[PDB]
Amino acid sequence: AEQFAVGEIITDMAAAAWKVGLPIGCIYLADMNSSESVGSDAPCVVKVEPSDNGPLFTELKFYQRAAKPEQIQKWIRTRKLKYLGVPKYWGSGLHDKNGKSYRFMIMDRFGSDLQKIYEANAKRFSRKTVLQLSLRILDILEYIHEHEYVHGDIKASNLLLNYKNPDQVYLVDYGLAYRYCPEGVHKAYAADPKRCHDGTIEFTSIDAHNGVAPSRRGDLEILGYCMIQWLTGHLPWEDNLKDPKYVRDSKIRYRENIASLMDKCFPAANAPGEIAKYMETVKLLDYTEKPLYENLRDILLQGLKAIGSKDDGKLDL
Ligand SMILES: CC(C)CCN1c2nc(Nc3cc(F)c(O)c(F)c3)ncc2N(C)C(=O)[C@@H]1C
Repeated sequence: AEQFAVGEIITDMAAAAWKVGLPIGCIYLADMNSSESVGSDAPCVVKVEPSDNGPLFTELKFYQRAAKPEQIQKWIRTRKLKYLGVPKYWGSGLHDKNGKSYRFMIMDRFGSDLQKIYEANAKRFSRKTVLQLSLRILDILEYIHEHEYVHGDIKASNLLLNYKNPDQVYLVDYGLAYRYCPEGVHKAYAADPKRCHDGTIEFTSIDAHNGVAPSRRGDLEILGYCMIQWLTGHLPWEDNLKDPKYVRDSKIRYRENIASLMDKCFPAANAPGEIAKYMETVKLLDYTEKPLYENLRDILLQGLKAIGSKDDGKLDL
């Protein structure tokens, strides 16, 4: 046992009290302070890292600037959404242990990640599941982009289900999130010297492959590769992950001819029409261009109509 003494009470910077539970890297179950011990049904998690941990500071800044409970609620009301998949930030603080300094952050507790469900379903999601997931991810992306951040690492292991509601998906991990537009000033098309990360090789954007800072189009492109991987179980460059030059070369060539990507990914003739249209729309985006999120959602909604369905918010997992 390190970091915390189990069952101990911790006080955040806003003087809110929390009790620490068992682990579930260094993440523990947590709940509001009370006479009860923290159980397995806990609604919160406490993430703890040394004070000098860069990703936890970055993540904390994202949450403090963009994921305040009320800030998310105002967006849900104005956009008439059922929910928003941005995890709620409950508080943070500093904790000293054995002469060492740590930073902690209280967040929403979630259920399983999509990567596990994906693997348990023989590495496939139905067209209904993919479209319903992507509509919710487009809601998240629009929100974080409108709050000056890009994620840069969208993937099934970073998508968590609501602990009590299996039809609500959340995008997590903002440790390597990037503030692309501080104070409304878009970053230039160049490398960010502070930024060292390039995302997950199989899903990362061409921009990240070219060593430039991630932008909005990059998040949309990553989602495009996720959709293909989910529908088919594969990506064309999957057996060459060790070589980034190869992966970038393939993505670049496939971006030039999306019909060829469709033919490679969906060998038996027809590919779902909305995927090619989505990729073609993302392809038209300039580096600093604001995406037209509603047109991207409209492309996906036509996918739901084609399969005799509608956006009823059912993930079908
Ligand atoms: C982020 C990955 C590593 C998920 C890790 N993760 C869980 N995370 C959360 N909430 C959570 C974790 C975070 F890091 C966050 O930034 C956040 F906003 C929310 N709930 C439940 C679990 N469960 C069941 C697990 O099995 C593991 C430990």
